[PDB]
Amino acid sequence: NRPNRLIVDEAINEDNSVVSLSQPKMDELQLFRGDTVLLKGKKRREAVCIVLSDDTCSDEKIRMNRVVRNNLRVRLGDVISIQPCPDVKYGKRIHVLPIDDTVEGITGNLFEVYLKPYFLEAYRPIRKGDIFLVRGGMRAVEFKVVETDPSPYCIVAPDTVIHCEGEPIKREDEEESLNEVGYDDIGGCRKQLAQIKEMVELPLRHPALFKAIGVKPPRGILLYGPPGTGKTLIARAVANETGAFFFLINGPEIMSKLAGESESNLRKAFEEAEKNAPAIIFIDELDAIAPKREKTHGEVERRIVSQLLTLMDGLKQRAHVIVMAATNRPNSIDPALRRFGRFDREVDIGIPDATGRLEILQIHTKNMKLADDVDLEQVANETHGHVGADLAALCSEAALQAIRKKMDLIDLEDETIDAEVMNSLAVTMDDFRWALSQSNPSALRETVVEVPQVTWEDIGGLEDVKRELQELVQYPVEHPDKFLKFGMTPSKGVLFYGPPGCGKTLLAKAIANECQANFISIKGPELLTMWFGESEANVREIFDKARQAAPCVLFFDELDSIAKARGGNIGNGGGAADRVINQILTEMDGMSTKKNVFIIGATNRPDIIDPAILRPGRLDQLIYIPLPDEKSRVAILKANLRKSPVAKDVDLEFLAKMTNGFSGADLTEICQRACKLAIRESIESEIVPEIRRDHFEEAMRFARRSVSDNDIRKYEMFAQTLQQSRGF
Amino acid sequence: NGPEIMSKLAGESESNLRKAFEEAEKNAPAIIFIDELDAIAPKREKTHGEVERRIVSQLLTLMDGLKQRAHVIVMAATNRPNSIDPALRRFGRFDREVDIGIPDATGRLEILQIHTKNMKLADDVDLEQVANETHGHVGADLAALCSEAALQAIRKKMDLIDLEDETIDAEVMNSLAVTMDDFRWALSQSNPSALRETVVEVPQVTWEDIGGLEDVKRELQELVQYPVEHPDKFLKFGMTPSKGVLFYGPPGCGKTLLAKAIANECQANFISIKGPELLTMWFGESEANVREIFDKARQAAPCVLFFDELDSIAKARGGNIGNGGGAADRVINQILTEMDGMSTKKNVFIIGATNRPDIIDPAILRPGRLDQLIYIPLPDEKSRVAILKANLRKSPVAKDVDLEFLAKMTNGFSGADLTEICQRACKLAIRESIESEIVPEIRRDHFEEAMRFARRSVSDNDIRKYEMFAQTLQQSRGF
Ligand SMILES: Nc1ncnc2c1ncn2[C@@H]1O[C@H](COP(=O)(O)OP(=O)(O)OP(O)(O)=S)[C@@H](O)[C@H]1O
Ligand SMILES: Nc1ncnc2c1ncn2[C@@H]1O[C@H](COP(=O)(O)OP(=O)(O)OP(O)(O)=S)[C@@H](O)[C@H]1O
Ligand SMILES: Nc1ncnc2c1ncn2[C@@H]1O[C@H](COP(=O)(O)OP(=O)(O)OP(O)(O)=S)[C@@H](O)[C@H]1O
Ligand SMILES: [Mg+2]
Ligand SMILES: [Mg+2]
Ligand SMILES: [Mg+2]
Repeated sequence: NRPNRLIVDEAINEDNSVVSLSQPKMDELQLFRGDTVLLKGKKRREAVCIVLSDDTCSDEKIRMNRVVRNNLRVRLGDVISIQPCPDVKYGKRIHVLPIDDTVEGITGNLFEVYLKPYFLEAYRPIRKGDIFLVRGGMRAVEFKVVETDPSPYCIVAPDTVIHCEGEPIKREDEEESLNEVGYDDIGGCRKQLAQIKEMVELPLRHPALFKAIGVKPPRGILLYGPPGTGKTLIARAVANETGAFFFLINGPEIMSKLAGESESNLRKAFEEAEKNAPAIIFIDELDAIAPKREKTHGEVERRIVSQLLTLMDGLKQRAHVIVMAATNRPNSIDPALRRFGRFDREVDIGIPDATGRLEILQIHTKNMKLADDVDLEQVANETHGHVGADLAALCSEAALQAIRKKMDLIDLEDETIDAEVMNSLAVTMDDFRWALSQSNPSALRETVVEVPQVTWEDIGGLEDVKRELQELVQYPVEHPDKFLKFGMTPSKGVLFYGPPGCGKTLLAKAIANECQANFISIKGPELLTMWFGESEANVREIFDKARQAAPCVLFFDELDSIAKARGGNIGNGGGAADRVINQILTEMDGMSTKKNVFIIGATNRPDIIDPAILRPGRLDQLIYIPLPDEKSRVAILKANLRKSPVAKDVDLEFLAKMTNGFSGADLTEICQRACKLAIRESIESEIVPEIRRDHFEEAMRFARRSVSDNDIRKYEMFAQTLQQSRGF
Repeated sequence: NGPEIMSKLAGESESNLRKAFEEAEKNAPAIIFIDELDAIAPKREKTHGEVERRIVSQLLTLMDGLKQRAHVIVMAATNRPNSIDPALRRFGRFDREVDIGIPDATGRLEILQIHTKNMKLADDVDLEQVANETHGHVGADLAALCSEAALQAIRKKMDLIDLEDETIDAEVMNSLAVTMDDFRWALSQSNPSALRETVVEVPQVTWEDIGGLEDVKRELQELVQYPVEHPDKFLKFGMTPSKGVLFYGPPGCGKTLLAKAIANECQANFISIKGPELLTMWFGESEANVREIFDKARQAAPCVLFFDELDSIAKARGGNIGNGGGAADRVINQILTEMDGMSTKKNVFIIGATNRPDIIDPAILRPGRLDQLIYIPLPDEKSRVAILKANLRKSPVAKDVDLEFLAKMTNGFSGADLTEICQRACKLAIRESIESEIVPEIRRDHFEEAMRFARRSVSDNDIRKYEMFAQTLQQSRGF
């Protein structure tokens, strides 16, 4: 019915007004690639734009830029009306004006810096009263045409003239300031944003329908994660991207008040939220006001917690009020809040990965002007423990370093500097390198949940175990139909055992990568150092974090360190299977099979592994990784020498047949030593850039075997008899 | 409401409690419900403000001043019963305690029906399957799951059908139906709250899931079913039934399955406490949780309390000798105390299982604690056929598969080993199907290939040692 209603969501083209459609859509509306289109919105106002031909987006969804959502007064998920007008329209005179909210502190002719390299070679349309934003001069200005030839009858053409005024127009309250945070201002959290949208937009955008349908809304969203991960940013963006009244409660600000006055503040907050339409209450830093009532001193604090619980419980569905809260210490929150009816939805705003932090870097540098040598992808790769706040600080420091080299070379001593020199200020990759040099990552200690970068190509040989890992991991998650047809429940666990340096860690990471599943690595020393504080909840938290990351692989590396805590099965006579390992067994037994969490254990001490690991249902797929044979050694050398300029005379299979008892680590050490000899040769010759046959000969001269023949025999013995182990 | 009372100022919450009790006494037979009792009445030893202690004392005074003539019944709800001040749980204040435990599969199916009765479900919706697939869910979790499935159904109908009307009519609401895929999606995104909680239920495994072991099945029937089904014979002959059984033998021979199956046949509640669970609850030095296990078994009578993987417990300090000190410590002494402190007339039966009879501490084996020593050996040739048949019930096995051929080709294999063989053959069949897609019957060739890599999980020396302990384990104690 009425094939002209289009559903609106956030766009993917990071530019000015360019709408994107789906495969049935350009055929249904018979519109071409570079077509001028007219968009019709609510409140009797219009927008003219350019279509973008997209097919692999969805079945029916248009993609709308935040620049032109405000031109139509339409928000996310709203319905829009469209009308193709494939007529070329050229404007003669456009009377254009800035706004005195984003142009303060900037003087001169802002057109030669903003509107010149934004108009030409674009051919974009302009309508009456359109607020379009141009980024430049390490800042962003939204801009307003106020007078021109009849609307729209305007696209960007060279015959369109420009004129400087210097008189910005005041911003009325009818339109929303684009400088405010939106969904385009968050990077690295799209799954979490998707969950937040699914929980929030329907109750708020459609309150009457939701109330009439009589179903429970999620009213207890609790955002949590490490500090500086965008929790406040996400909450304020969700507030802005919906037409919901937003009341903010600050933990410290509430607790700074006198006794009996903070309770009044909470009551007034909830009363105002109930009064003012669908609304969002955001309690930032919830742990400030609501710590655990068992661990707290003053009775005023306990009254605060009880008052918050009462207000949460007295929140009815008829109120159409959604309460979000943010805390970076979710375990310090009083448990009564995290129950049903108060805070039942929990969203983990985790540390961004490499792609996510690259997106954050782009979001923070979009206003900045970067030199051509700036590789934001490289910066994202080189930043590991950084969070969104860390990346914003890094970008700010790089910008300030660039300024420091331009405030002295160019005397910027003028009181209010113009943009004619601000564009000349550019941030080089060296500035980013310097900023990265002086930067303290906050989330270094945090566990990493990401898809690892290592592929099968980084692993030499081991084809059989690659196939077995594929069958054990990929097939249950890719073809559940076969498993349910044949009735067999997939095994949830694999134990890697064998001599050291044979690729046990690489195999787990690579099988994580091929499935494109999240990977969590918990090393034995990490467990033994978290447990020394007698914190039984952190090992539980590891399995919890793996649960929300499904499909995920939970890899316990270096189990030998765990099994060597008290020596082993005998050890001092008492069992080294204690502390964490019993809790690990309990967590393995307490996780459902239908969950896509796969557990992999690795150890190079199969003698002292406790039998309870090997029980069916915990880790019963015993995979033995042996020393590489002659062909696997060639493969390992090829994999390790991918990044090095190896000379053509190097005979890799000669090295493979000259190394017999060497592991993958030993061959990597040989390659590293030969590369280091090449580096030394280059250094000496400076006072050639190809690692040669002679370097490998010299490295092989000092090459050493890290696995004994007795060790090989014992590993082969355990390779045959480790299923027995348990029992005696 | 606990928090609502505690949110008031000092001296005003006491007034609220007094007014509540006065109104209840005034208005006929009445019920006072104190929701979240732990909010207002924590342990007076562990509390800070004197206002809170006055609140607790006022509640105690009001409970004690409640006369029979008042016809007032006070109910209270708490999810932390052990945090309640002990003075409240005594006679005259709160003497009746009801444990609203986690629902089982049938109960959670009933909850799903109660929450979906208003909803319109498609014909593919199998609420029984959803109940089976939800384990740690409680009634609130199931209500949330149903609500999320309904909202997922709406999301696929608010866009396909423009429901943009302000007040939608029912002529299209009926057209909105919740499919089994919506329930599957909701179950995919759902966090069960009671995953860590102990499960008290009748297990699903029957005798048909166990191959062979007919003699131990009969012995378990005599030990468990007869005392609870025919007490008259036992009182006629004057013998008190033994309250305990210890399962010992090589690993993977069905010790867990036997306990669960004997629980199922009696239709009795089953509680499984594994050794690692005990060793991880005890690391917090919580001596009350192991007591709580026996308590929970007491209200679940007739119940079977199964302690699985006692080898892990006995390996905490190595064993009887171990490091020289005794590995019988921590939980095991409290387990012995709890076993000795439970009345015989209670229908709680205790079963222990271990595959390390060498390091089991003798105090377990004392008459009155676990004196029925049942040895589960490796399956023999016919029991292997039975085990293979039991494991292949759910798989489409081809007719050419010779099960007794596999049984006679496997000699030292346990039930776990045969299950591993079946799983490997099934996985080869899955691989064949995957390859052929780019037939739906596990064949003789698959079993041949699986048997090619089949492995024996019990050594001949282990078999000899288990046979030695099968004959001499009653001795054990003494030296
Ligand atoms: N994911 C992100 N995407 C973009 N910018 C981000 C992101 N995370 C943080 N930032 C930036 O870093 C700033 C840090 O503020 P927030 O992360 O919102 O504070 P927070 O997340 O509540 O952490 P707290 O308050 O210290 S516990 C934000 O204002 C953004 O400028
Ligand atoms: N099959 C292999 N192919 C390529 N490189 C390998 C291989 N095996 C080992 N290496 C190298 O040796 C390093 C150690 O590999 P790991 O996966 O950690 O092996 P491991 O079995 O965990 O033994 P350790 O204790 O980690 S040295 C890798 O980072 C590689 O540089
Ligand atoms: N008699 C049997 N009949 C059928 N399946 C069996 C039998 N014995 C063992 N199995 C299989 O092996 C698995 C383990 O059985 P359990 O009852 O756990 O034996 P167990 O003596 O407790 O030894 P573990 O330590 O649990 S492997 C079961 O889940 C079945 O798949
Ligand atoms: Mg914040
Ligand atoms: Mg490693
Ligand atoms: Mg078992």
